[PDB]
Amino acid sequence: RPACLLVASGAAEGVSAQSFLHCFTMASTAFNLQVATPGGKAMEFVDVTESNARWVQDFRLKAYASPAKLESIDGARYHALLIPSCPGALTDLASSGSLARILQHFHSESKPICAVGHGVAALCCATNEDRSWVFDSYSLTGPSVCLVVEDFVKDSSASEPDAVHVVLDRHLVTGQNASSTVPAVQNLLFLCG
Repeated sequence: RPACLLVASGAAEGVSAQSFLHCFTMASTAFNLQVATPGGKAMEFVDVTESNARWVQDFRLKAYASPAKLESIDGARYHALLIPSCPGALTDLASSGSLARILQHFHSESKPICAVGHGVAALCCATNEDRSWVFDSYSLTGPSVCLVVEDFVKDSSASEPDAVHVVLDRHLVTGQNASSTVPAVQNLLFLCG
């Protein structure tokens, strides 16, 4: 089993609960999984409901519910990176210089990156020295429905609001929205097979 880095938000209404549930359970079946967030701050679950409540009540009680400090992580230790749909991504992650260094590693070694829905915003942090995005020539999907970054969701793609829409370009896999979480990471799992 290889290792996979699951980065999420620590921010206020940060991470979508169903997206995360699928990322964690699905990726844990194939990887030694490691949750990481800025500052190591515990995640705040949006969209918690009667269907997933038991699971998150159990998750909060598990030893690895505590994230590692994203700033303290060596990107080289992991073969895959997975960002669930995280509404808080745009305060936490889309401005994280730590994530931009880990992403620059992953893109340089062409390692599998998977980002779903709002988590796709987290990819805007990866500015090269020339202030260009490292995912210049890449084609991606993500939410336009919802702000420090507006130009990169604009010019550097979208289908329908709640429909599963997943795009695989080389080694970058993007889900457009929370709904697309399950096929997205299955593509991730396909890349690592």
